[PDB]
Amino acid sequence: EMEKEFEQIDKSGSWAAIYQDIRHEASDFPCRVAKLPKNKNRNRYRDVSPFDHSRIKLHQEDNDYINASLIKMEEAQRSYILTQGPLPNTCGHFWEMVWEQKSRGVVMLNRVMEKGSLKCAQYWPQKEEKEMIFEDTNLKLTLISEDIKSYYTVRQLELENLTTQETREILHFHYTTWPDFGVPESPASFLNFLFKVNESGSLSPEHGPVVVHCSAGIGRSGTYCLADTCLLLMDKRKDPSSVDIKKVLLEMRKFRMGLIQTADQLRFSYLAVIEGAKF
Ligand SMILES: O=C(O)C(=O)Nc1sc2c(c1C(=O)O)CCNC2
Ligand SMILES: [Cl-]
Ligand SMILES: [Cl-]
Ligand SMILES: [Cl-]
Ligand SMILES: [Cl-]
Repeated sequence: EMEKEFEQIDKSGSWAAIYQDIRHEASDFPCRVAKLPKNKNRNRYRDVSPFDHSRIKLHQEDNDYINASLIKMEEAQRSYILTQGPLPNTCGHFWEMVWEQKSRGVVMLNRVMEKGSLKCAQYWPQKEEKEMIFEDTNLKLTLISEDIKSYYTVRQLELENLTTQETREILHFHYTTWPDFGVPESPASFLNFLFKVNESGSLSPEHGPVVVHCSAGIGRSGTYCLADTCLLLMDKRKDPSSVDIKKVLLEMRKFRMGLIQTADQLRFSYLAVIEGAKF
């Protein structure tokens, strides 16, 4: 039933037109805090900002700002923190947000360098013996182990609040073959990765929201979250065929701008939802 619409859009070739409709209809809320002069160096892209109403606030006293938004999908009963790839000066902020929000999983959908440009700082340690200290936010981060698969990596990190010596296990779910402004190589590989995240226990109701990021926290991250939310809704509605992926995406865009950055990412989200609804 959802693939009938999909086949019609494909036959008509109207993915670009459907996508531009969504861009035209999407919410426009203020981002005054993100645009304050004092926050210029905390934003990776001048055209990608969190709305004031949904931005994550840091709890230490001098500047509360991070480029991160809480997406609260009330009907699907899931919230996500979508954020940009941290900058070299915001890695301490990133881990402070992870600590304060009680998240236990971080989903990374990009590589640190893509097409020869830096897209995200090296915000976690690559070597067990070379831990990272974030002196500004009083946190230490140690690589405990990595489970490296052919197209993604799952890392066990230990995040320690150096003030209290409390430690927490953070799982890092790193999708390494998703090109910027592009799509996964198959719905099956995307779905197997999504299922690994969802079965990991990182998304339990006793924990804070999962953190999802790409370079900007909108294109790949929006594609991931739209598919995950729509699959939750289909497993949750009495009538699963009533799930309208365009309506869901517009709902998500009330909480962060620009979610899904190409018409092919929109097409892929439909495809992943169709394939996953079967499995
Ligand atoms: O990383 C993503 O999937 C993503 O949305 N990236 C985005 S969105 C976006 C940019 C990028 C980028 O990576 O260059 C450049 C500035 N315009 C908006
Ligand atoms: Cl200012
Ligand atoms: Cl700060
Ligand atoms: Cl990388
Ligand atoms: Cl957009």
